[PDB]
Amino acid sequence: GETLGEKWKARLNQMSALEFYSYKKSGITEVCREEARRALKDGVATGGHAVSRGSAKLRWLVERGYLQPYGKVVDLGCGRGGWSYYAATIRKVQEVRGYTKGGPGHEEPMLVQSYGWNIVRLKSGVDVFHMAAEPCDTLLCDIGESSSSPEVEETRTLRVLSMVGDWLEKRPGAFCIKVLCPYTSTMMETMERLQRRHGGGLVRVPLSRNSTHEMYWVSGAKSNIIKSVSTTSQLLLGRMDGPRRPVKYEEDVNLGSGTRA
Ligand SMILES: C[S@@+](CC[C@H](N)C(=O)[O-])C[C@H]1O[C@@H](n2cnc3c(N)ncnc32)[C@H](O)[C@@H]1O
Repeated sequence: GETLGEKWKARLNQMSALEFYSYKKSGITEVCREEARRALKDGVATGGHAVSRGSAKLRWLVERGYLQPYGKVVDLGCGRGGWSYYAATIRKVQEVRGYTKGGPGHEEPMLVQSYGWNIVRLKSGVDVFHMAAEPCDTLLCDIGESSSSPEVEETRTLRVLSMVGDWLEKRPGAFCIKVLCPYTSTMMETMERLQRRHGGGLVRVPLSRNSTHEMYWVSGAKSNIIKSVSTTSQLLLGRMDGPRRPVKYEEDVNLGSGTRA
């Protein structure tokens, strides 16, 4: 039958514009980047500003031990490079290689001089679905385009997991993989089978908007799949019910500046 997340998705799609706008950010955490945007647009590269919202996302996981990056970091779907630049500041990290689609209507890699920028190399014009897996120590992937269709979201997620599968054959010790749609029955079953092989678990990052059920498959988690997904689904459902809570604003990550080693 219908899962809680599938219930959540249907209710989400049935919302008026007003109810949706009121819900999307109710009680969530958010980093304010109006300062970062301005400096970056002005061409400031040494201010320690993150290139995107994603640095704070990855930081939330790493700070809590859900992820311990090290060695060669591969960042699939790196966009502007928020995850790559953050990882560059982590001690045991020696190399960062990001790959992203780029092109019209898609984020291009950004060049800044935040701490450890010298071990970072970002590559645009790359379809990771066409890229052969390589050796890596830490595997990051943040691919998963949202959609109103639960069918599309499900299919898109399982295609990413199929693609990530080949990279996981190389046994990275650490990983962080975005799972756009983890709430269907098939998806929970799939993740369980992936867990008993590769380990890790699903984690909800509070910086995510309420309008998405995205969770992150991280090597440092050890929780039950169904229980973790169900808990998140209930939270998102609960927030649809009143009251509208304000956004918990935090200050964005600062990544310092200068070269490493
Ligand atoms: C949600 S963004 C995450 C960016 C990054 N995590 C950050 O902190 O800035 C995902 C990125 O993956 C890229 N992407 C989506 N599909 C891709 C594909 N098939 N191959 C390469 N990149 C892809 C998109 O262009 C998008 O910029």
